[PDB]
Amino acid sequence: SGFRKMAFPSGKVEGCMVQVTCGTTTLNGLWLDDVVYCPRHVICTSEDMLNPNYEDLLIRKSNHNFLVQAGNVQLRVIGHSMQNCVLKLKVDTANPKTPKYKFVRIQPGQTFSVLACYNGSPSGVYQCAMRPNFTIKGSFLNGSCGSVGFNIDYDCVSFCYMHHMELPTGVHAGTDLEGNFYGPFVDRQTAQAAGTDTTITVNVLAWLYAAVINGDRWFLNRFTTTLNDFNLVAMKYNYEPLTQDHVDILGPLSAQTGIAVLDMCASLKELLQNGMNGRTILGSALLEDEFTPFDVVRQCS
Amino acid sequence: SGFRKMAFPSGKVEGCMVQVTCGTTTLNGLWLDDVVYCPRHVICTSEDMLNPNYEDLLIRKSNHNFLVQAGNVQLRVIGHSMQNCVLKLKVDTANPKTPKYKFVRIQPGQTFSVLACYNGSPSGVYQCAMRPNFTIKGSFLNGSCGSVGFNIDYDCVSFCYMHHMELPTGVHAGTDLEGNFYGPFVDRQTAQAAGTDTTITVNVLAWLYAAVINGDRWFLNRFTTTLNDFNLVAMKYNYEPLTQDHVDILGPLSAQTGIAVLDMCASLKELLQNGMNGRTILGSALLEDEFTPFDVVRQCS
Ligand SMILES: C[C@H](O)C(=O)Nc1cc(Cl)cc(Cl)c1
Ligand SMILES: C[C@H](O)C(=O)Nc1cc(Cl)cc(Cl)c1
Ligand code: NA
Ligand code: NA
Repeated sequence: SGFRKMAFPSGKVEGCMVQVTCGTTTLNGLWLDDVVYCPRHVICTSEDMLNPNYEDLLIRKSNHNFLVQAGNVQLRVIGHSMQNCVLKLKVDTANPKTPKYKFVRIQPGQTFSVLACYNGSPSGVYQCAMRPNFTIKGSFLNGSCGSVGFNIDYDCVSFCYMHHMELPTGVHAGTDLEGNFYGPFVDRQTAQAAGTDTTITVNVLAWLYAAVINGDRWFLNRFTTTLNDFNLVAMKYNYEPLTQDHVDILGPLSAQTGIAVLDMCASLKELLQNGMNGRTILGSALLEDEFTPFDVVRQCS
Repeated sequence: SGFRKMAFPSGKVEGCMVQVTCGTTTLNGLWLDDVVYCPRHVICTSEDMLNPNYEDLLIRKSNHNFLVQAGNVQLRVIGHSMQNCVLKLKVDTANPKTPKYKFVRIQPGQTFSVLACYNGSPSGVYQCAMRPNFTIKGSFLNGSCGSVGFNIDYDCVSFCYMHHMELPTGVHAGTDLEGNFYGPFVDRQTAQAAGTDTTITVNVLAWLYAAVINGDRWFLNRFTTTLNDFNLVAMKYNYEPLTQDHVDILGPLSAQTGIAVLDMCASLKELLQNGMNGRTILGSALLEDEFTPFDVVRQCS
């Protein structure tokens, strides 16, 4: 029993974290095979950040301008190239701890573990979701750029996020491991603000199914709803629209509990209307939206 | 910025989990050098659990009765003994990934990371606190026994917990790595229950400091109080007494924010008496007590 925000075991990722230094800037790189992946703003000064010309800054760099340190060992950089907003440094040594891995770009609402690191050494691991506004609500201090997010389904690490920056509202923006930002952000010091955040409706529903599975039914009711009537109510609470895709994804959890999806949607509608009236659901006094249907199935009975 | 429930990187502990089977019971073991540590109830059958005589049940066992699996490799048991409620299995192979480590016993209110495992395979990591009633609010399913809790100090893994059982309220109970239970529990199938719990006051105050560091300040006020006055309030709301030692531990946070501990106690007093009036603190509608002062400091530096 119990239900916890659970991250993936981070060991396979720890073995890939290295330190990248350019001039006075130091941040984290991801060492996979003979390539080290890191944010390209490692090559900027603060004066460069307002309008950086990355091709121009990079063409002035030699391989020996990049210091890559893996634990105690210096790695020798033998090549470098830029792909979108990540720098790819070729090193002379393949990472002997390289796991089975792949790069995956994820959709808003998906969750992943974050291995926060500073100076190439891991600091902690925690669970995150990609918000509908393409930010993440993480915990990053200065020096954490290059920290990566990942899932480990079976023995393959699927890398899905690398950290680049904090927006003024305290949320965080990054790229996939091909260097493409999530959302409309740029590796540039401009007036860019995240769109208004919404609640991941499908995840709240999965987490309500999780509450039933662990034996709590107090929030159900005798009512149902059409899909469109549910969405008309949910947008009024800044909930994300629920699509037929989301209805399909919830099917297995519906069958395990015996509660049809739209009946669970009626219960969520009443929770939004009533609040919780002093009770809790899986130990939380708010409706939790950072557990996916997949996450619930992995953790629950 | 940001504040998340954060676990230690679990790699150093992942390399120590093995599968241990005795008959039809299979659970997890902790493999350090040439000894595997696991709960002693692995040797019991279902009817044995009703009233086990572990000394007699172990005399009837011999080395070959213990199948130990380090991934795909079989470890050969060359000896077996008991320390309190954990079974120590001598093996023929020293673990080559044995990290620097200590066995420590933690105090109620202290936090640690749990690496949940099933069949010797790590499946997830999360952060836990030893509750004042000596239980932990974990997330475990059948087969998780032998999962370990740990802190990492510098390079050293401090093992503090081994999972043994779940209680009827869905919370969890276990031993230290020397086999001594946390709390008044026994490794036997009998009627056991968690006692009434209390809130860890020093941890709530630390979390309130974490909220101020992250720009959440609406609960601060002009007032101060005394240890004696506040502890009267603390007793009323089922909060642990705040001691002079707790005020000292909160020293580093009281300076960084320029907010005296008794100054902050006035804020918590008001939150306890009046509630939160629809607002949240670090995204929570209840007062979080599973962050120690150190947890706050380490994450905010
Ligand atoms: C939110 C603001 O626009 C910002 O944080 N910009 C920035 C982006 C990168 Cl990728 C690196 C640095 Cl140092 C600053
Ligand atoms: C709460 C109940 O008394 C219980 O969970 N008893 C138990 C203890 C251990 Cl250590 C192992 C098993 Cl299988 C059952
Ligand atoms: Na490193
Ligand atoms: Na005050």
